[PDB]
Amino acid sequence: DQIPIILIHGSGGNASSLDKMADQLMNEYRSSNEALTMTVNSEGKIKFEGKLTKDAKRPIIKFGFEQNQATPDDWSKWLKIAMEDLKSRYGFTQMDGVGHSNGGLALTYYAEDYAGDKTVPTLRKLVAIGSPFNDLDPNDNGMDLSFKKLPNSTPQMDYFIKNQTEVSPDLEVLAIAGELSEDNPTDGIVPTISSLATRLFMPGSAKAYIEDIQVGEDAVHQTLHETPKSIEKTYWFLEKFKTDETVIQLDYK
Repeated sequence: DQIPIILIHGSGGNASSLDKMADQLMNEYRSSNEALTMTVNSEGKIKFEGKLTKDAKRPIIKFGFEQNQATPDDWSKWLKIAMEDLKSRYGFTQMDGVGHSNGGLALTYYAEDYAGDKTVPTLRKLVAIGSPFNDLDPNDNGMDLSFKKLPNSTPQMDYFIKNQTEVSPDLEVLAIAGELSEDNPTDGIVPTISSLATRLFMPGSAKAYIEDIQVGEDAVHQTLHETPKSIEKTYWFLEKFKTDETVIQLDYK
C-alpha cells in the first residue's frame, strides 16, 4: 500500500538527473524517506541498487534508461518490463511518476498502454515537465495559449488522442510548461503549446488535469525540472493535492 514515486529523466539524462527534486523531497520536505535506483537496458538487463524497507514512506525510484536518447514509446515498453520486476519484488499496486521532457512522454504511453495490467503498478499521479506531446515544430503548435486544437497534430499526438479512453479514471495529471517570455512561447526546445497539448486528451479521461506555465529566461528546457517553481508545484501535486471530484485547470495564460 506504499505508493512509490518514479523519477524519469529527459533524453541525454540518467538516474541522477532529478536529484535536485529527490533531495528536496527526502531532505527538506522529508515527505519521502527512502530511495532505490533502477536502470534498464534494451540489451536485456535490469538493475536495482538499494532496498526499500517496511518503514518506507513515499519511496523514490530513481530511474535510468541506458539507451537515453530512445523514443518515448520504446522507453515505455522498457519501463513496463522493469515495473513488472518492481511489483514482483515489492507488490506496489500504484505508483506516481514525474518525468522531465521525454520522461513525461514515456509515462503518458505507460498510462495509456498498461492501466488494466495487474502485473505492473497502476500510475496514479503523472507529472510531465516540458514534455513535447506534439513534438518540436513551431508550425505544428503555434502561439495561442487558449488553444482548443493544434495547428497540426503529429502521429504521437494522434496516438495519445486515440488511446485517451484507456487511461485510469483515477489518473491525475500535472503538465508543467516553460515559456521564455510572453512573446516567445517556447522553452528554448519545446513550444509551450506542445508541452500543454495534454489539454486535448487528458480532461474528462483523467480524474484531474492541471497546467502550470512558468515564464522567463529561467524556464529553459534543459533545467526546467530544477526550477524552484517546478519542484514546489510537483511537491504540492504529489503530497498536498487530493480530489475525489474531477478537476480541470487550464492556463490560458
